[PDB]
Amino acid sequence: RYEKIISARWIITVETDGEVLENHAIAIRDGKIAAIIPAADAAGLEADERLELPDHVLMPGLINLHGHSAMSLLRGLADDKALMDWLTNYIWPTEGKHVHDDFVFDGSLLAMGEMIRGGTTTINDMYFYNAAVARAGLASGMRTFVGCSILEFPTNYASNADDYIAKGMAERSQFLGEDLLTFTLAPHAPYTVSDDTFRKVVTLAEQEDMLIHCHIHETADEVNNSVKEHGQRPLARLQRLGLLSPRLVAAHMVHLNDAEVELAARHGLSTAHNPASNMKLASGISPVSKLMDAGVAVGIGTDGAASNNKLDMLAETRLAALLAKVGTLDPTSVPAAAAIRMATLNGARALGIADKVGSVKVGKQADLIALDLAQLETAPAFDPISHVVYAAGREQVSHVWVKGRALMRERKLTTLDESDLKARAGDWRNRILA
Amino acid sequence: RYEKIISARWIITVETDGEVLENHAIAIRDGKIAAIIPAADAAGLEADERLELPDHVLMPGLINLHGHSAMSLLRGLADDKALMDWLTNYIWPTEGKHVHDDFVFDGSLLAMGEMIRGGTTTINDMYFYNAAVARAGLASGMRTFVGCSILEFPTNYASNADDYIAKGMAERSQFLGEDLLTFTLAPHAPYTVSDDTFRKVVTLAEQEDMLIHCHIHETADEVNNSVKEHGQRPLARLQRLGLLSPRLVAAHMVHLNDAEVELAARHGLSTAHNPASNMKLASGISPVSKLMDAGVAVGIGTDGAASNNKLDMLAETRLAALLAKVGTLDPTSVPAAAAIRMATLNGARALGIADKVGSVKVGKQADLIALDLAQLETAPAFDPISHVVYAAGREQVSHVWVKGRALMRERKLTTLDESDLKARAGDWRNRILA
Ligand SMILES: O=c1[nH]cnc2c1ncn2[C@@H]1O[C@H](CO)[C@@H](O)[C@H]1O
Ligand SMILES: O=c1[nH]cnc2c1ncn2[C@@H]1O[C@H](CO)[C@@H](O)[C@H]1O
Ligand SMILES: O=c1[nH]cnc2c1ncn2[C@@H]1O[C@H](CO)[C@@H](O)[C@H]1O
Ligand SMILES: O=c1[nH]cnc2c1ncn2[C@@H]1O[C@H](CO)[C@@H](O)[C@H]1O
Ligand SMILES: [Cl-]
Ligand SMILES: [Cl-]
Repeated sequence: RYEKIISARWIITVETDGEVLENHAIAIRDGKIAAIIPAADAAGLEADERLELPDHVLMPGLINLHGHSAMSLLRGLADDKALMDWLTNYIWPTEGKHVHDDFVFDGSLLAMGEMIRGGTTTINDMYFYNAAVARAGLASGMRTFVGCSILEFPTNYASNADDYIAKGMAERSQFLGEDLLTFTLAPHAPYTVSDDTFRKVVTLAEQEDMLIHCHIHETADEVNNSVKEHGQRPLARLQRLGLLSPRLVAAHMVHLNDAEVELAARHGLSTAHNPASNMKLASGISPVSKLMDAGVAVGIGTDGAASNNKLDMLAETRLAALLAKVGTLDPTSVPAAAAIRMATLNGARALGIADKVGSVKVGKQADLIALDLAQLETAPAFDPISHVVYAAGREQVSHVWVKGRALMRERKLTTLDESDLKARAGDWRNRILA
Repeated sequence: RYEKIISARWIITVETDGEVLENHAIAIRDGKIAAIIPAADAAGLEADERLELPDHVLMPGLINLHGHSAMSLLRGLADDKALMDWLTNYIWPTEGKHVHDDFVFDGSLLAMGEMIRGGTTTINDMYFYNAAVARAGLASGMRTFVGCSILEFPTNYASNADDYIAKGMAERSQFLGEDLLTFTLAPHAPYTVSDDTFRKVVTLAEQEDMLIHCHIHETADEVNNSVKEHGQRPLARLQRLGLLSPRLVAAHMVHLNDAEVELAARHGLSTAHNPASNMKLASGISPVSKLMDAGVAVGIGTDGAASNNKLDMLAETRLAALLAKVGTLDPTSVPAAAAIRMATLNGARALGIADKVGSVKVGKQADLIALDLAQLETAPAFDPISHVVYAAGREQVSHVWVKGRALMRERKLTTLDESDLKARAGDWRNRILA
């Protein structure tokens, strides 16, 4: 028997741009999409649960390809600074004061509540105290990628690059065989990681078959300083070190010349486009249309809540579409169908799981969300693809499933206690202002 | 006796950047802010109504300085086109088919429901069938500026420029002595209005003491074509015609050289910055920091729902702050306090009513909104100014007052029927797709 049959007014499949099924239903078995049928054929089938969603659009869950989830606890603490000043003089000192297992667990949980509330099903995270992020991920039920940050300087978490690596690998070993939990290696950035450390990461990632998650080409200063310090721009350096390959998720990728776009395409890396953070830190505009035209998977992330300051993937996807048009002065850059692809299927491609999630397709896992379009904000309900990108908001997501399992139903969180999340945030407000 | 005393956790006054009152209350009498006192002193005072808003921020209502409200009915019908193509081949033909009194009334009402829901208290509108916009404005209770559009070409509404003017003035005469309703003259744009029509508008606006509301310098094509057709860029032409003065609200103002920034400052015009529409139509980035540094009142508008596609002033204000930083590559451009000023006090300045609304100040009219910050999206609650701009969403506005009168309470609309609005939208969906 089917576990669930969910019928909706619209289904955006993301299998082909523009494809929207009307009055169809999704049958779910063993956590996967087992059938996609006219809703009329669905009552004749048996199911453990049945759900009718009139005036709702069903679509793949949104994939946040770049977050620092625990930074939810620092929301609004460090505005109006460019990247290096922001890290050096505000973020790193605050992180030195407050970041331990407790912070990371509490902050990750808070972030996950906010993400589920806005229709995010997968988070590609990157932080410290990775066992705490993993624990939070198993608790929330989100599809979770835990990025083990690697730096050269000592922190409360680890004393040197080898220690970040050893601790990440030790923590990874405590969460083996978890279908929805995946550890990655996350060397922080070209300007905080040495050639030797990058080589160790390449070797380890290859041996253990892990993704590499790294902030790359975020600022002009990073790129220009790299030439001075390493003799070439960061991408060329990383190519020399062996880092560019399909396992690499390159966050930001704001400052690129045309040769670097082709380099990315040839090595089959993916990028995470984080428009709010790129604007807020005054980093610049990633040439996402050029990357996508070259065949590169460009997903979308939010970055952390201290440089956004939302974890809202619908808002982030709209912003990607708007910024692409203003940056190219071409109104046909990133149409709504492409933006949805960025927020879903391209994220899955980046994470090496596009055969598993990212579209509404029989055989794929049921990572799905439903948006209630019967609100003034999305009225009249003409084209749901257009509305999802340009009009709908995080507040309209009504239901969230990961592998067929409900994480939210009629905006009630089913795996996390929303009151508990608010209380942890209030605790941290007191502790940080202390 | 006070009509209302509203106590809140935070009050953002907008009287000085950064000023936030904690645990204070606003006493309202005769539609105006009569006192701002510590909340402890408030129970000792008598009031017809008392309201406690723990974890809420109270602030001035948001002022949408540029809308085409009835276009709510066209939401998502015309994406991925640049301005002239969009108007010529999509918008104007659709407007020729569907726009009459009924469309404008229904569409304005729908827009007003969405605007109130997101904390907008004043709308500077610009459309056709102005008596219908006026009627909708009196119904909703919003502070409403009705912009009587003037074009040269015949439409269902009017046959020539003189007819747009005569009809607007006739309709204005039916709504005299309304405190919350103000008619303006709205010549459409430099490229749709002749020198003779502009002169008639200058003369009429002076005689009747009316504001002038006009789309100016929206695109590079407009500015370059003006030189060919009129011998000078549009602002210089309008200066020659007498249009630049404090009564002018110049919408868009995207393509400006430094001489035009100073011209604007010298004539004391204001601009409406409409970032989503400027990005979506691929028009460009208005140099709002330069204008503001020169002393020009720069407010924020949404434009119409077919080029946004939201009427969300919180989202529009965040976008203004983000776009300013990425466009100048200066993270200190448009800090959150300045963005709030743009969305409130600068709108009031533009509309010539900054002595009346736009800040929380004794003697001013009680155009106020309350946002519930006790949500995951704005947790932890550190600085409410930062959160309002970078984290809070339209869904968190709980209460709206215009002149002390509640237009929304705990997200229930008090002057409009939300079900009726949804039904009109559904009616129009059917009629437009027919
Ligand atoms: O946009 C960013 N660029 C570079 N570093 C960042 C950004 N956001 C957060 N972090 C920092 O990266 C570390 C986790 O890998 C943390 O120190 C976090 O504060
Ligand atoms: O555009 C794509 N379509 C399908 N799969 C893709 C695409 N790009 C990368 N992959 C990757 O190919 C493998 C088999 O599906 C998976 O690793 C998937 O992520
Ligand atoms: O961003 C814009 N620029 C120019 N015209 C516009 C824009 N948005 C809507 N209209 C058009 O202006 C008229 C009302 O004055 C309407 O025809 C409307 O469709
Ligand atoms: O920065 C300002 N502060 C106060 N009033 C202003 C400002 N700019 C323009 N006005 C205008 O001056 C008159 C008296 O207050 C009003 O017309 C108001 O809108
Ligand atoms: Cl080195
Ligand atoms: Cl002329």
